[PDB]
Amino acid sequence: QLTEEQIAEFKEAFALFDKDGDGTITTKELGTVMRSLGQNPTEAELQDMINEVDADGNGTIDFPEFLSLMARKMKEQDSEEELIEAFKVFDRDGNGLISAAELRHVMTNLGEKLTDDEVDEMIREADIDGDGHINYEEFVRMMVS
Ligand SMILES: [Ca+2]
Ligand SMILES: [Ca+2]
Ligand SMILES: [Ca+2]
Ligand SMILES: [Ca+2]
Ligand SMILES: [Ca+2]
Repeated sequence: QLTEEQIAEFKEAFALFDKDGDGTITTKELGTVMRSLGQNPTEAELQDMINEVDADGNGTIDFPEFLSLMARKMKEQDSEEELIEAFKVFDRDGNGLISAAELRHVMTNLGEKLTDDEVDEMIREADIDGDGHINYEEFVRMMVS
């Protein structure tokens, strides 16, 4: 599951939030960290964040709860990573929109020599805002479906 070095790294991350070293992260402590990073959530917002991680409902996050998170977040991060990178490759000019011309060039590079009407159908299927291009959200929604 985890090496001793992985555990030590995630103990150091936990310690950032567990200000007082009691083995738990409270809403106040999460707020202190958030504030240090430029965001000033309310108590209600902090409670929602704790509730999302607090598997036993005792009101605080312990080390085991924080390991189970962080392994959920990191996997989400690695998926994300990928869809991203792909996307930036299809988006040949980097403007945040995959055009029909871009999609055609990268499909040819993937071995598929497509017509304009084939690529336009691919975009129409995925296009939500109707601009005839694919943005990242459209791209993700179509990949994960
Ligand atoms: Ca604490
Ligand atoms: Ca707020
Ligand atoms: Ca708990
Ligand atoms: Ca583009
Ligand atoms: Ca679009």
